[PDB]
Amino acid sequence: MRVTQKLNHGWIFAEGAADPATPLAGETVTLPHNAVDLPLSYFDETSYQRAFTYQRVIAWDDAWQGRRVQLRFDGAMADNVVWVNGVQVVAHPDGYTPFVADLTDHLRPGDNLVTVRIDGSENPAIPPFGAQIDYLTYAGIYRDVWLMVLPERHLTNARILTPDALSDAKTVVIRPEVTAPGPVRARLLDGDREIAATEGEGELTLAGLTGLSLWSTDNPQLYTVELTLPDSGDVTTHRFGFRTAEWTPQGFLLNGQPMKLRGLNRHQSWAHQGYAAGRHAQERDAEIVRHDLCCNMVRTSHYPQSTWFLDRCDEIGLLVFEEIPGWQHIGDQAWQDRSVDNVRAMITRDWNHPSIVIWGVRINESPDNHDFYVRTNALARELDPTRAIGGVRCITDSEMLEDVYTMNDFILDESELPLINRPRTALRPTEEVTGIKKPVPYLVTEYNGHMFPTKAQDPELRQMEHVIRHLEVLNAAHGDPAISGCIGWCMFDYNTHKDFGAGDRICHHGVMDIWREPKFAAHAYGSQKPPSEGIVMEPVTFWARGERNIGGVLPLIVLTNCDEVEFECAGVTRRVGPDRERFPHLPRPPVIIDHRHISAEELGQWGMSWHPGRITGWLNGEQVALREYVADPLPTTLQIAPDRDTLPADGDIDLRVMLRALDQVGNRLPFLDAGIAVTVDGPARLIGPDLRMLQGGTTGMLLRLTGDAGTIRITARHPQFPEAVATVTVG
Amino acid sequence: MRVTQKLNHGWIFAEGAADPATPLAGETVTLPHNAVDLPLSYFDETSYQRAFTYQRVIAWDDAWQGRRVQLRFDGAMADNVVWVNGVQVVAHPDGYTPFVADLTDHLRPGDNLVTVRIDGSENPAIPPFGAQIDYLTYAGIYRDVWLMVLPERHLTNARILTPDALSDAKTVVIRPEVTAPGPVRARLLDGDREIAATEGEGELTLAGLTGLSLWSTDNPQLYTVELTLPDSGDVTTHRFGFRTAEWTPQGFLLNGQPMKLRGLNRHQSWAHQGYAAGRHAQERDAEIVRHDLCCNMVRTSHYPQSTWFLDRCDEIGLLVFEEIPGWQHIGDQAWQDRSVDNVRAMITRDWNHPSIVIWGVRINESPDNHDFYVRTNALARELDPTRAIGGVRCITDSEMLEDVYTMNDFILDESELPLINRPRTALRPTEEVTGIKKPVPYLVTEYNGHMFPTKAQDPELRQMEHVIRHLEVLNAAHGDPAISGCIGWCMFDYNTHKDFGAGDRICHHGVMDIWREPKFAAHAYGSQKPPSEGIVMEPVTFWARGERNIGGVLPLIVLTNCDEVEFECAGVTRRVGPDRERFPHLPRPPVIIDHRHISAEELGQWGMSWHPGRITGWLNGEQVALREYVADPLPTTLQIAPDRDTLPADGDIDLRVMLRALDQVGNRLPFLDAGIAVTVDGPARLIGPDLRMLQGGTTGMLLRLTGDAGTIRITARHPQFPEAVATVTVG
Repeated sequence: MRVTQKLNHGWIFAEGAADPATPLAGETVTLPHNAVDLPLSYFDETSYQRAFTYQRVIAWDDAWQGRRVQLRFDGAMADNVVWVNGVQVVAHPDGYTPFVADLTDHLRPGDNLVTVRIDGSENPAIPPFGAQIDYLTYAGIYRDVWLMVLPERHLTNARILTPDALSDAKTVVIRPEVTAPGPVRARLLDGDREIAATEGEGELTLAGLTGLSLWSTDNPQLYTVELTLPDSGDVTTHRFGFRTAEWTPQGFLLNGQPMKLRGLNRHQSWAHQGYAAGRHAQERDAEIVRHDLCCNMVRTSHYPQSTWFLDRCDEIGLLVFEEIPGWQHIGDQAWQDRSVDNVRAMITRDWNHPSIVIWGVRINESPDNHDFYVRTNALARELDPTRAIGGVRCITDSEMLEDVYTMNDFILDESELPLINRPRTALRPTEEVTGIKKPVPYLVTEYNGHMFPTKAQDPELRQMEHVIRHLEVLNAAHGDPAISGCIGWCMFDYNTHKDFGAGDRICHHGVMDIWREPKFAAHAYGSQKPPSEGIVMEPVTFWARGERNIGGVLPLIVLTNCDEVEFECAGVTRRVGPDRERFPHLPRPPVIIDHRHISAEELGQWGMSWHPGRITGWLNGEQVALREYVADPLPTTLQIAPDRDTLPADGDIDLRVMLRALDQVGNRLPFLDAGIAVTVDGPARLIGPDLRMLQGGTTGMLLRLTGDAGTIRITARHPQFPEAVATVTVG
Repeated sequence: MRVTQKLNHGWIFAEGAADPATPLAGETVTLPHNAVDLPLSYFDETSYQRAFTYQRVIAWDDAWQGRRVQLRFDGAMADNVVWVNGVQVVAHPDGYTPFVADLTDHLRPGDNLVTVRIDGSENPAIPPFGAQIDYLTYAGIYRDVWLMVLPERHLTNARILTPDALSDAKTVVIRPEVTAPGPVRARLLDGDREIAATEGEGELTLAGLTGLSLWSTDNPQLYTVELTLPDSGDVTTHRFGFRTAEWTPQGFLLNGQPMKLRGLNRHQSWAHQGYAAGRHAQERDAEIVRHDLCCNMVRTSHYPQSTWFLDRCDEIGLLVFEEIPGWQHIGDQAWQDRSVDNVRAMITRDWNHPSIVIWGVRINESPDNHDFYVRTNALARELDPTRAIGGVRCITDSEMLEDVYTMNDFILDESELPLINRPRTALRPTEEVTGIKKPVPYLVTEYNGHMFPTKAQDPELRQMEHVIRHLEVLNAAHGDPAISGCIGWCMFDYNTHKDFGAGDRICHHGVMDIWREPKFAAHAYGSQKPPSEGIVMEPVTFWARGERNIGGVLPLIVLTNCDEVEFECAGVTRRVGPDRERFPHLPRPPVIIDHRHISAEELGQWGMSWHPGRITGWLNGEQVALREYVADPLPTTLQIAPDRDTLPADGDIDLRVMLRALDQVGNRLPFLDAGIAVTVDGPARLIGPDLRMLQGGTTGMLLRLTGDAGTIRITARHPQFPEAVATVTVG
């Protein structure tokens, strides 16, 4: 019988490279941990590019007698090396992938020193390093660490295969990985109900399984396989689901039904704390892509991400594209060996996730490299023949060793350039890009991003064009039968190197800001929701007379899953439907109100007084949404909106809390350049500065819980607002 | 002998309409004073629209026996009624013109109580109120007050005329204005040196004056006429200059010489404090228009402004266009009666200023109104035959009662509107605008503004366009001989009503921010100076890789008076001349570095790293300007730049201090959203909040001197910057 327990609490952290065998002097920390907390903007991204040292005292326990004692590290950036009483026991250069330190043969009857040395240097021998990167990797032991006490003969892994999953009688085939020969018993479980069982050395089959359900994006049905070694007592469980995912030239199909893919790329970074955000924060990103942004797919730009994120995609029905750590650069032979190791470590950890339906085996936006990618493609196919292979490029006529030509197409809008005769084009035709006459599976894996940076507080007009651009691409993808779908660049604004973004160490490419608060472009994606799952209706306006050139709010884009939208202003009521002429292939084309529906004269257009407005959403002639705008917004409410009011007593939790400066009818004050002064008491600490800058009228913060019970109290203050307080009960 | 003391110290201010006879509880204030200080943005502009009360206690003095004792109010907003010991002595509704309380007959020994009641209400009977106004009027006794002790026979005004001013033997004609007939003596002075003298019962003439100099924009030579009543002892001085300013259909002639006019509109408001800013600040405004922006004309948008401002223009060679209070709205017969009185008050106050070369006698941008405008036209030409009459409109075919058709032409850029055929045009031709066959003097008095709002921190591509549009209109005005010149909307970002602006109570129309710190566009104006007056070279860029769509910084606009600019980055070195083809008519066309000079293909050599750059300005073969840009800007210097290092102990001074967030090569961090914690120590209070929010990487503040001597010590703090300290010695 094994015992696993999270061992994040009680580490000691210090700058530099300390003697592994002596007690370390430094601060007590709770993992996940980021070595150097950064400002939001305009910082020296090399500040973390240096060595750090962590240490854990682990008392010997007599209940471990004759058992293996291991530490699993779920991830650390980077160049990791681990010592146990001064003796080195593993070293693992990669920053995105797990590694195990077997302590067993080096433990002594009292306290034991486990020392971990890391370095965040951009070491050219460790992918993705070697040159430029349009993201930051930070540093720290930014993922969980687990103390595992195992019987000698124990499970290290298992693979669950679902041959012929679309059948009324299903089959589960399981291939355990064990440390020595002997029986393995399996139980198929539906939560707590035992479906079937089998015992055997070798491959274990359960067949003739009736009444089970398919995993899909709508019904995320999961089952568990419990594995037991009857001789050693060991037990492990692996969730999977039953599902099929085929990339055919006619399109992507899920469980045999066609599905047009609609996704965003998502980094694993946050402001200030880098990658060191725990289970709860990881799970929240998944939920936001899936629900708020109503995507059926996410891409792990540009590395293996957290098991918590992937588990959460399993539990809520979000398809995943996961790739090896990369950003354009291909190092030497040895570098490529490590990239090939990365492929193995990515797929062996993640092969049971029904959410994962495609592997990225090229370095993102690399040039071609025949002998390198022959290797990555071969290895992926051997380790997992059940999923398609992709690998992201931004060039035409690329050598297609993989199953899907996964392409970043940035043609929108090149026609701005000076000697470009070609008209504004949202997406290229597949034959042009691939160079292959024969139809091949094809997925656009990024678009927009750097082609159209749009900051949270940028002008209404610019944000309109940003909205339009996500809409155009999504529409061209839904309209081209040869395009399996499209994945926008990108979910949120992210910190980058001095070589990218706006000089501020930020790429303003998100449809959401860096706190994952929507900008207007977000509801382009969210508005594709079916109405049964929620009404979305967001006008693309701040409702100010002279924000825009000339004045007025026409043309007004309304992002919505309503069948028609009503406009009331200045005694004019006008009902308008979704703009199908313009976005004919969108599931939920937006409503655009303009000169065709209302004239200048009607609204006293540029006849001096600014009026309030009301915008109502209609579904089958029934009013389902209402958005008011006042002519005269004034600071009315400083809203503190934590993602939860209640939390357990758990020091892994990073609680997101948004601050929004709101007028008399609850709209944000977009151009209020201001610091919200924040204090936090209770069992949690504020991450980042004490003063929070509004951008586009909102900003956000994460509060890392300490793990004690108590009440968190959040005070936010600004001289134009009433003092605002919020509490979250913990434990 | 008169005595005149400035009486701004020791007033009592209170909210509400108190009993005038009784002693007032309230706070002690030193005028200029603003009744309700406002936040920067998003505030209730109705909050000053109510009654307030001011009280001064005045000791009777035995030295005042026989004489008149008067208070001169230079301006107060609004609906002013003054009481002495409870008896009303004067009512003056207008908020921009002086008024006199004669206290003589209602004094008593000991303390006398002078009470002023004001009301900030937009009273529809008092111009410019009645409807919408794209500016705020605030409230308070926002200009100087003067205690005057005067012989019963005393001067009240005087008109200096300079007939035949271009002659070598010049002529000064004086028309004193006195309480009763009698002798008046006149000395003409150059500073302290007497030129001539004369005496008479009527109009006084000083003729055959040789060796004197004309007032121009290049040589603002002023003279003084001292008047003495020899019987009563009264003395007054009046400052003037010799210049001719003729408005012909061929254009504007100053001193017989052509001058294309290049100007900006300028308001008298500051953030927080409204209009209540003293002499130093009024002067600083004129200085920035004339030197920093190299304008030759300023228009007083939209009301008579401070004598300190006009006086300063007389001293620095800045032409003035001044008009009566107004914004679009024309009220009823009684309202028009007041606007006629307003014409008189302005012209009889200002008729000796050589800086003022045209009067605006229409309500800014009103419809025509024959009866009203016949009256203002006639009264003005009757008070002042010497200057041309203008009257700002924004309609074509307006009834021209005035000498100059003063047009706000917002044709740029209407092609934006969906139902407009007509191609993008900078200015309309004059005959299309006047509807008059024959040629008439014509001046563009506004352009751009609300047609293209641009905030300080708006995207680089947006500031480029902002720059361009200011250039196209300047270029167009310079190029058309039927256009005497143009004045831009506007010098700085100004607070406004709910009806206007971006929702935030700001119209982002300035070529400078509300602190009069320049945006990129300011350099369109500033670069027009001859380089003998200072080198300008301002590239329109933040030099970030991914700020613009796609990336990079071409096309690069460099605003300069250099004859060549050199660009240098990563092995690309190019010297480029001014784009005379695009801007044939500008005195200093900018350099534009685009695809003609550097190619797209060439830029690929840069590779994927972002590279520092170096822009150099060249004049007759010599390097006369350098601007560097780093690739990795970092917080280096939190610069505190006061306007002056030393100052007299003068309680009227509002000192402007700028705050700039600077990188290693001294460039602003344009997208650093931060609050700068400010501490002002010593003989001066900080106006507005003590946490100053950067916008475009700069912000500003005004410090009101107490009037004690000593050292102003300014500390500016931010966690990313080293602490900064500036000192200003006050004595």
